[PDB]
Amino acid sequence: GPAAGSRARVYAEVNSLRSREYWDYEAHVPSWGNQDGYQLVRKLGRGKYSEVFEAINITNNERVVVKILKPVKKKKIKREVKILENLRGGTNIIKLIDTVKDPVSKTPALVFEYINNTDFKQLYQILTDFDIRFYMYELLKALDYCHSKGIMHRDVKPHNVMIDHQQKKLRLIDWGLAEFYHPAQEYNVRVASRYFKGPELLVDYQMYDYSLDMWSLGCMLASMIFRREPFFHGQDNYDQLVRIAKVLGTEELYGYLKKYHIDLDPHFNDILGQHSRKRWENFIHSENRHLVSPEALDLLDKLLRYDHQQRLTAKEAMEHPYFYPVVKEQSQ
Ligand SMILES: O=C(O)c1ccc(-c2oc3c(Cl)cc(Cl)cc3c(=O)c2O)cc1
Ligand SMILES: [Cl-]
Repeated sequence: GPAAGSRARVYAEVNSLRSREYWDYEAHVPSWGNQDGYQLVRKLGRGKYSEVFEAINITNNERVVVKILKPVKKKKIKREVKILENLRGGTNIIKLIDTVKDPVSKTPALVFEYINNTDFKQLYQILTDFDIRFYMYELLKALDYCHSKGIMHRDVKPHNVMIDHQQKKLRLIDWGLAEFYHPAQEYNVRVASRYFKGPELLVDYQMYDYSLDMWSLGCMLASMIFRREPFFHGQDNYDQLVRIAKVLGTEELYGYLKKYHIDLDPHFNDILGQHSRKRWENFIHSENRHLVSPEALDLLDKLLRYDHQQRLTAKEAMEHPYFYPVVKEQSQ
């Protein structure tokens, strides 16, 4: 028969308890300012397709960033704008400053606060053990906030995490794939980026929830402490599940598919093979031994689980002993 149902363990019904206007993004009507108010200064690298520029707000001469919206459905523009406005002021969420259009092209664009980011590739090579705990904790604050606001990010990855390393400031960006969580709703599995896709996406299980972002977060933790980046390096969506199964084990994969009555694409049986669940200690060697603590492995083991419902929530993750060194006492 069909796949078994599933529900988020936390924040499941929060959107139904809010006004419909909160989550009914198709009824949202943005106000499009004049993009001429922001003089572009330099282009900022965001892939071969997305066009993002640093600019100056000539009204107050403040640094901003302008993201020209790729030709996509207006429905998806409204979704991203509504989600950004619902999340504005949240901890470590990128602040949407303005929604503008170019007077000539009429192309919609988003204006964000500027953060003096350093690209993760060079940053990951110099992060200390404390840096990893600190920035993972700051990222967890953003994920717990947006989940508590009934929103899945669905594209968590190092490229979408701006870090001002000198100011110790972090922002979660790129909410163009984010969605509102509603219990029993089936979602598109063609989300996130290959290396950070959870097993539910790869096996085409559509009734997923906030725990998808927690798998992606676990992949980032694994690449930071083990220094293998990305940690699961699939050549495509099919091979990506094999890379996961070579670590978590194939028998545990089949146990997950049986629990939720998930039909496996038979092509996976051509490439999966049989693999035991590996101990996380097997990935330690001289180049990463200084970053792989007992609590780091215990947290990673509780994040990188096939069963999305058994993964730690963002809040449970924040309460894990791994973050004890960075849990600050209440101010004032
Ligand atoms: O799509 C989005 O939601 C989105 C949001 C923000 C940014 C964004 O990128 C930056 C980059 Cl790539 C480099 C630098 Cl040096 C600074 C910034 C920055 O300040 C900034 O806000 C990019 C995309
Ligand atoms: Cl606005």
